[PDB]
Amino acid sequence: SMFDLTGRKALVTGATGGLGEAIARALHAQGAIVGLHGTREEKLKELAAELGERIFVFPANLSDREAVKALGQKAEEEMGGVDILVNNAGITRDGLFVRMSDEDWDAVLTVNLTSVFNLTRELTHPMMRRRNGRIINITSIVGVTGNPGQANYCASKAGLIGFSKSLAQEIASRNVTVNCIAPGFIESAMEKQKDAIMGNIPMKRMGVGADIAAAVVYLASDEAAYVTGQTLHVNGGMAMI
Amino acid sequence: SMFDLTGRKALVTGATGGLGEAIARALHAQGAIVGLHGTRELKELAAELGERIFVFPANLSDREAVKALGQKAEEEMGGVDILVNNAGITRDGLFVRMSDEDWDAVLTVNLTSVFNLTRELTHPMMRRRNGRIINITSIVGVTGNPGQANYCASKAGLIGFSKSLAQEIASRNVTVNCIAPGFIKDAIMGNIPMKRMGVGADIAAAVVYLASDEAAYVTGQTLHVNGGMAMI
Amino acid sequence: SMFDLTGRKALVTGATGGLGEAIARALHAQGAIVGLHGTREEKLKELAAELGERIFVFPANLSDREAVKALGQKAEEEMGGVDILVNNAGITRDGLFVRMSDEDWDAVLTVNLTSVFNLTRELTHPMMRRRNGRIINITSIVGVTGNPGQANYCASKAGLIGFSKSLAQEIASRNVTVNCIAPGFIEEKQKDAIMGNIPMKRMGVGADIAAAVVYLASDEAAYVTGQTLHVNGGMAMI
Amino acid sequence: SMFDLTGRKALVTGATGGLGEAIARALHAQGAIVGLHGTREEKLKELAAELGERIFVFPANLSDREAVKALGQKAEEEMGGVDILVNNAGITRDGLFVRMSDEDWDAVLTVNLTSVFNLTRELTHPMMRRRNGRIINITSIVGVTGNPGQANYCASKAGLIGFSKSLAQEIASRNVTVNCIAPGFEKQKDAIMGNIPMKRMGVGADIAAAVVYLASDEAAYVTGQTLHVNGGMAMI
Repeated sequence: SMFDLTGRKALVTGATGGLGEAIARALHAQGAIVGLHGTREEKLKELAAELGERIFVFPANLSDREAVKALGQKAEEEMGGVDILVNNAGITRDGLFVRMSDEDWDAVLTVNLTSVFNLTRELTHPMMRRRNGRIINITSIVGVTGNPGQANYCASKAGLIGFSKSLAQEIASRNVTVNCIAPGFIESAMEKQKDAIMGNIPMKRMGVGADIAAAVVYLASDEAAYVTGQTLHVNGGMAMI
Repeated sequence: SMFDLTGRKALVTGATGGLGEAIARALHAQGAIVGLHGTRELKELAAELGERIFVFPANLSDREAVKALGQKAEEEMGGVDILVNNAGITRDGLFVRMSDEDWDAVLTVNLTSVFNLTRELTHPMMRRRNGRIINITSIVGVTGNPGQANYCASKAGLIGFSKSLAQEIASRNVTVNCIAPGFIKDAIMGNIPMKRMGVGADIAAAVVYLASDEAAYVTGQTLHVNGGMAMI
Repeated sequence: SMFDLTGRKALVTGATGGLGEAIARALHAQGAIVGLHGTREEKLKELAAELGERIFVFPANLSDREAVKALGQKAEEEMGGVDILVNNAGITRDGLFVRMSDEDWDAVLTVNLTSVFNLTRELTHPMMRRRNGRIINITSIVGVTGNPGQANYCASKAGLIGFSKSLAQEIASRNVTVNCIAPGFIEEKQKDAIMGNIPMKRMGVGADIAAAVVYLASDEAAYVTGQTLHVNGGMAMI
Repeated sequence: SMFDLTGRKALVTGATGGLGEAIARALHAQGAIVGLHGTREEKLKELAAELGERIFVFPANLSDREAVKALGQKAEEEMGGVDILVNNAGITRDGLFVRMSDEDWDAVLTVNLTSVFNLTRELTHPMMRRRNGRIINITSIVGVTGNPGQANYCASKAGLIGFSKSLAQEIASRNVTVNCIAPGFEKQKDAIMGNIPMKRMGVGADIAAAVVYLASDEAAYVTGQTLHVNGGMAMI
């Protein structure tokens, strides 16, 4: 049946977060074997035990290049081949540019971009070897439009898209796809503040985690074998590309 | 269970060949009741899929026939939930040599019949608080392409039209979204990183995605399904 | 000097309107011979008389295909060949889609999209033979973003970008570029909702568009084709 | 004369390479006081000696965070306020993704992106205080289209646009614009060619004019954009 993912192996980073949890759940529901990454192991084994079978758990700190490298090799080995890498984990250090410290720029780049670079590198050669794979990168509406307060975040998320494009071209012949999803504003750790944003969402409501989760399922499906290099916007029409 | 359209009523224009037919098949496979538009007897496709099918011939060049088309499908299906604007033509050739007819014609089908048909179905979808409009544009609407000044206009305008309508009817839970097929000769293969032509099923799948309840929060967008030929 | 336009011949459509006159003045001041299109010929003469030397007057109703063809021909012959075409005139028939008329769609389509086609068709061949030319199309922010109550306008301004892209690819080799400019909002509940979305917090003036025309029309922009220049206060960032 | 820059103070990074030089020339021919950054000092003093006066020379190693900051401080002080910053210098560490080392990523991001962060952070506040500024970032078509062999570069160049959009939104009301130019541009040099409608390579002056346009008073209503100068290779 359509969009089936039975037997497919997925690794989802930031899998205890709002979106990562939701994505993990959806992959599982479609029959995937799901590896869940997180910073805290306790929160992870908790999502595990709740989903039942076909779950692996991989704690690691994404700041830490060497743990990211290990995260890759672990997943690939325990899972017996990762078919689906979802790069969802990502941090913020918001503030005005003219007050923005090196440490706030660095941390965001090294997490949102370079840990994506190293994890993806651990898993792409294997995927290519197998002639099958999906690399799905959670960017943000903000990487396309820009946003005040987030010079670092927007850079990291626009860059994520252009990394995605370059890789996609390079590995398309080997039946491995790479695509981005761009969430608008989604219910999470987050009234005037809120009203200003809602006035630009034509659909006049916030997003939910299922909205991103289902876009992941779509892109990871066989049926999406011919989509690579693209950015799928999920945002109630907040920005229309 | 995921991406289930059982009981939802969909109209696909240009359902007789190529993408329309593949789109219609996937809609059918997912439970939808599928109204089949085409220019010519179509009765064959109807007979292949059997149950949950309607047949609506019309000439899309005839604004009157497009109005009736929409009034008829709305009426006989008990309300269209999914409109797929698929049908479209080309009158290719260099800009210098391009007839007023070749311009007029392409715009009349690819743009204005879409204006008209959609206008027929939008209010009813609004009043039901539910609706999908999915428009098949083209890679060439975004990239431009020689020999196709008229086509590219129509396809580019199709996107533009969709965004604006997307903003108006969002609060009534009707989405509107484009799908940009790629190519669907080794000059063409050269520029496709995936080194294959697309097939109908690749576009039909994207239709189902966008048409699904799970895409309620997607609107105003263009989904490129193109082997990586142009990356936006 | 740079961005010098002396010796060049321009036709500007809707030259009497806000963007058109600004566009005309800036081309003129940069040395160009400008042909002013409009519908109300008496408004053309007023502009001419103010501007003096290096001016032609070409009244024409752009809703009239025949007149659009004749307009091209007359500008081509009388000006001694047109070097720069600025497709600027364009109408609105605003309103909610579900209320929109057959005539409300077709009239925007035929002015904003097909008269551009015919006019441009009239002058490209000449520019191709001379192996030098500039087609410059005034699109709009909303053609890229979309905007409610403007499904017809948005279709026409997105299509015009698509129009330009295809044409740009055809004639690039014969040194005629074709580009679009996308103005944002240009010169009290409606107003300041718009203003709330412009980070620069001011409206745009005709001179902001006029400068982008001069930039694209210049020899210095020979390697620019098929593009869209946004001049919008940072309202939309492409 | 339209697009006059007389008295405006500009700082150009990578001013010895092809693009940087043409940019420097065009700013200086349009009346601007131009400070020339470059890795190699010999070529700077050469180019500085060639153009009249209204030239300052500041060598710096952009891989060195502290030298980046010192470049900014020195250009702000020695020219008594920079008006126009052209972030042009960038590097490549090309190679297939699957063989790309930690350093080939790291070196590409530190220069093309994070040294741009620093430099720009050194000068924007001063610009905002003076109610006037131009930030002009040289990105690349590849940042938009993507390109095999250039995963690191594509990331940095894409990142560069995103950063520009964000900073542009923050400071627009202060009359400082921030914009990107995207240039396009063995003999499978002929494969690139066929894909260019204009059937021609980019030269420096094509990019140099786009900079003068964006640096002008006339481009004051333009902020947060990417100007493609690529002969139709990609049409956005």
